[PDB]
Amino acid sequence: TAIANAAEKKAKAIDKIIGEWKLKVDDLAAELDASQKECRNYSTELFR
Amino acid sequence: TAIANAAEKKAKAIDKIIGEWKLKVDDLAAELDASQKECRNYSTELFR
Repeated sequence: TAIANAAEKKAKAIDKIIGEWKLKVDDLAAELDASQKECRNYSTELFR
Repeated sequence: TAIANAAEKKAKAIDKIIGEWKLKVDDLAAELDASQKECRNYSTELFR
């Protein structure tokens, strides 16, 4: 029983921290394809 | 011994599933600043 009470108290705590890094990946995805646009939009000019 | 082995099977999962993010941010961070670096080094050559 003691391993179970040691489990769920740190378990059911840590899911609330999980939701932040779900958002942070959803955050830092946006700067990627921004730069991926900001990359090729310059090369399509600089080659031109 | 049902619940105790059932608890850790969830508990060991979220122990690694945050690590499945805690590479993914640092992978995307190492991808971004590397990809933004070539994004700038073009953009100098537009100017000159």
